[PDB]
Amino acid sequence: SMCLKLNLLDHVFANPFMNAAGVLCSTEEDLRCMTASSSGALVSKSCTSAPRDGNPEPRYMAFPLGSINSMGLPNLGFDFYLKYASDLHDYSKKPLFLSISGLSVEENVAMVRRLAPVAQEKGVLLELNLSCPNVPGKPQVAYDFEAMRTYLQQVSLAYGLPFGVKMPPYFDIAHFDTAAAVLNEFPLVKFVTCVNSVGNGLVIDAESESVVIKPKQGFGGLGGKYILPTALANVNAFYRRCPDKLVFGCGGVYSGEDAFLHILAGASMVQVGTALQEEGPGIFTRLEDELLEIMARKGYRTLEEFRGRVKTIE
Amino acid sequence: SMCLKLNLLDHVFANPFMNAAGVLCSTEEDLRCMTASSSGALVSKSCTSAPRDGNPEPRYMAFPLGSINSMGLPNLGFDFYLKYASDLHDYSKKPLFLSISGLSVEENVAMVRRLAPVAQEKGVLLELNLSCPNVPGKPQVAYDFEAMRTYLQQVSLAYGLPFGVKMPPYFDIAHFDTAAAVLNEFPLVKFVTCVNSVGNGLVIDAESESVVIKPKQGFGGLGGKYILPTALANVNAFYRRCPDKLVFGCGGVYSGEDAFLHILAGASMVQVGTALQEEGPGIFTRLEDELLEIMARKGYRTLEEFRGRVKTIE
Ligand SMILES: Cc1cc2nc3c(=O)[nH]c(=O)nc-3n(C[C@H](O)[C@H](O)[C@H](O)COP(=O)(O)O)c2cc1C
Ligand SMILES: Cc1cc2nc3c(=O)[nH]c(=O)nc-3n(C[C@H](O)[C@H](O)[C@H](O)COP(=O)(O)O)c2cc1C
Ligand SMILES: O=C(O)c1ccc2cc(CCCCc3c(C(=O)O)[nH]c(=O)[nH]c3=O)ccc2c1
Ligand SMILES: O=C(O)c1ccc2cc(CCCCc3c(C(=O)O)[nH]c(=O)[nH]c3=O)ccc2c1
Ligand SMILES: C[As](C)(=O)[O-]
Ligand SMILES: C[As](C)(=O)[O-]
Ligand SMILES: C[As](C)(=O)[O-]
Ligand SMILES: C[As](C)(=O)[O-]
Repeated sequence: SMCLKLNLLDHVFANPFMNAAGVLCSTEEDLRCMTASSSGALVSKSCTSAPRDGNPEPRYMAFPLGSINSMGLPNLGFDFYLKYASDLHDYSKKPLFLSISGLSVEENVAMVRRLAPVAQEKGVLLELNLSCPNVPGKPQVAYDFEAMRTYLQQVSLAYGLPFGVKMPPYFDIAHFDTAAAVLNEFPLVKFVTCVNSVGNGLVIDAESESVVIKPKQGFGGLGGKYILPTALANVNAFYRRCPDKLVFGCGGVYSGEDAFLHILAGASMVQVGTALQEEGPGIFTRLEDELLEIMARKGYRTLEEFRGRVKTIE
Repeated sequence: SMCLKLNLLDHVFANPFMNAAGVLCSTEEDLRCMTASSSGALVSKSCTSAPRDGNPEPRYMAFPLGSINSMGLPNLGFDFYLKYASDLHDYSKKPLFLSISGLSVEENVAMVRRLAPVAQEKGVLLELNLSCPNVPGKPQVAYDFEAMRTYLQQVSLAYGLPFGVKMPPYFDIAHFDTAAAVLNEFPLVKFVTCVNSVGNGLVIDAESESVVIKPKQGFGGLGGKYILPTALANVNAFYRRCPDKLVFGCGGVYSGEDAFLHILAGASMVQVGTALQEEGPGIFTRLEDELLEIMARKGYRTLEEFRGRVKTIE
């Protein structure tokens, strides 16, 4: 109660909230809007070496229970986000994370080598997106554990500084164990963000008998209400398996209560995607007020009092 | 004159609706209740060779958006379900499916060897559950493609008659492609039921700060509203990839509209889990009336006029 400020990764944050990568963070306008908001931090749109237009529209739709997207990695290119980080962002306002999602390991290594001096000079933080396009005959990198171990080996070497990793959801305990073990081989991986969208859902409109996004025959990643228990499970699974890392929660946050659950499950930062897309950046003042109210009601004065303290039965 | 009738797998169904395995189907009382209902078919609780008590309670909980469970395969044992199939079920009322979920390939083989003559004589239909664990610390069988191929080879050889398979959801296009390719190696796999519960979610209660089920530190499979776009994607993905098989839809059905979406995605039968657990078997008359109303509004007279006809954009 009182104030939500916290310290992590050799930075100070006013509160644990931030946007999820890809939401309100693609253009200079969007990054300035996130900076002006009451969020504790912001993350940039995942970038590639070159600018991309992304997929044809419609490519995002939202509904009462959440959203579906197949954006196709539309972004202004790494040079722009790096310039934002190195010249434009006002670090006095809040910390900045830069998300990178190159289409190959080599692309990622090349970007991280460029980011490193800006990281050292300005304190921009790297979130490596371990989600991928479809390559027939090949699953996304975080779903291929030896591939994942390679990327991280090369990035760690190339980058040489503390970073984090944006994960897709897993649905199987053995996968939790294997994925966490991979991540725990890398001491430079200081945070784990759980989760990216639940992959390849399909929303159909009954009146028109049609899928609602154009790309990929309507198939796209799900966010929002649909995915909150999945997200909670991933946050908690990695919190338990990676005691020497931070876990950032992402998925299904619409209220301070939802944020409270993510923090109980183990989240240090709490990222907001769908709900921010649909409500706008005003959501951050609401979420902070709601979280402080729940804390006050419960007698909690700090996040640390309850982070990771979800109770099990017997 | 509109009609919900189907004729598949050598059987006639009054309508496409049935329970999802595990819901209202464990005991003789359950089975007789499902038989008495308006459903077009029923499926028994997934069985093992020996009776099982399942996991400690609480092991199922439901909420406005769906359910979580870790039941632990509680069942009366194979001999009970076989007896029900052989001696007790009134086939004049509707078709019966028997679900099996042995804990090893050998257990499944033993069961289907003994089921075969009753399948031939009485027409009971086998649904093989491929979300069984096999070796603990390995993923569930359907998430291990080699194990899945082995189970299907062995069961095909032992059983020798058309059967179907119950699949977990997949979230990666590469997995849809691999999984369907595996299935398409087995000509006796005549139907594919998509989907089982979305694995290892975690529901947390904010007031008590506690998980809501006891087993597995609160981790369990998700059903209900959470999972409908995941279910639809899997139904459509297998419908497109397995043109010589039927697809049965399961997941997130609460209304005739939800059923209509399943059917547009490619579903033949439509199974009802969570919603049936919550509402009871009266749900089947409501689903039939609701589906018929949508069909009337659109001018459709039979299910075939729209099964699989979901539209894509462009
Ligand atoms: C429109 C849109 C674009 C996104 N783009 C990215 C991205 O560039 N990088 C990434 O890591 N995740 C991206 N995501 C995933 C979100 O960061 C987040 O993991 C997901 O939407 C789940 O959170 P939610 O339930 O709050 O929406 C995107 C999501 C949306 C809805
Ligand atoms: C209480 C409970 C028990 C279940 N037991 C089984 C089972 O024995 N075999 C099986 O194939 N699926 C089982 N399932 C999964 C359901 O058949 C179904 O695939 C899942 O609940 C998703 O459908 P829904 O959204 O309608 O709940 C069970 C589900 C619940 C809720
Ligand atoms: O040609 C296509 O249809 C297509 C479709 C999807 C593609 C996806 C990628 C990787 C997406 C990474 C960024 C991202 C996005 C996104 O930008 O679509 N959405 C999301 O929910 N999570 C993310 O991490 C990269 C290329 C893609 C290409
Ligand atoms: O006692 C054990 O060591 C033990 C052994 C094997 C176990 C196997 C399972 C698999 C559950 C299959 C049935 C099933 C269930 C279930 O009965 O829990 N729930 C669900 O959502 N889908 C299903 O398909 C679940 C729990 C199991 C526990
Ligand atoms: C707020 As926008 C269209 O740049 O994500
Ligand atoms: C157990 As207390 C003082 O947070 O209600
Ligand atoms: C209706 As029951 C407890 O046998 O699933
Ligand atoms: C024409 As067909 C339903 O047998 O693929």
